[PDB]
Amino acid sequence: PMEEEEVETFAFQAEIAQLMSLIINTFYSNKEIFLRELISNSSDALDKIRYESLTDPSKLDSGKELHINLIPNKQDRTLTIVDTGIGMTKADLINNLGTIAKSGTKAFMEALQAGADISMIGQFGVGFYSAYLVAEKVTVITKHNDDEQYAWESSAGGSFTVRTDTGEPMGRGTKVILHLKEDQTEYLEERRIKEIVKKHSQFIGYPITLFVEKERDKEVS
Ligand SMILES: CC(C)c1cc(C(=O)N2Cc3ccc(CN4CCN(C)CC4)cc3C2)c(O)cc1O
Repeated sequence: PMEEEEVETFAFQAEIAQLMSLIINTFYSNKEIFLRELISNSSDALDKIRYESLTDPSKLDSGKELHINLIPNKQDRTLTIVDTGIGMTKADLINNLGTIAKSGTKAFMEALQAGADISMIGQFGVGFYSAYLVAEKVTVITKHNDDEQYAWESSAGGSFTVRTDTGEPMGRGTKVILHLKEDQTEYLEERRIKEIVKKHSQFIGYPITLFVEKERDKEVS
């Protein structure tokens, strides 16, 4: 008791659940495209707030800088992507992250079943789920103007939660935290991240900064 937090439990829409189970339980080569999908989503969100701001500068009250940060953390085997885009409302999380059918799900599963490369995922409108190629749990923290901050979370298994987040306030935008699987820690390495960004995500119209830890003082190693 004491403190109270709204936390809502949802089932993924049946075909989304079937897709996630394929993604997780089937071997697929060329998983590095998960990063491309995340950066694409950030870029679209950033485009949206920039566009709205042409007409209403006040929409930038919550964060004037439009950018993306990539944060690998070897301490807890996470890779976080943060952007200062338009963010999502509660309904946007619920609609976009699982509760309803997505047009391309079935066809995408049929393509995978035929041997398509996982890279096609983005075209089918289910790109977010590529996170599950590398992560056993994904947390999405989001904040849209005129709404409160929310945190979506799922370790697959057919369920996800949406909670009102009173933690680290983001101002405005989305932060995706990938808890990487043991056989996917390569994505924590600066060398690998740089390689995949150069390969798949060139000319993103916003600065991308990689946070690195290379100067830690020995006295606090
Ligand atoms: C977790 C994924 C999905 C993700 C989302 C965002 C984010 O906050 N977004 C807000 C937003 C607004 C517009 C668009 C462009 N399209 C999307 C499809 N829609 C039906 C029409 C508008 C995209 C987004 C994504 C994010 O910043 C990063 C993420 O990884």
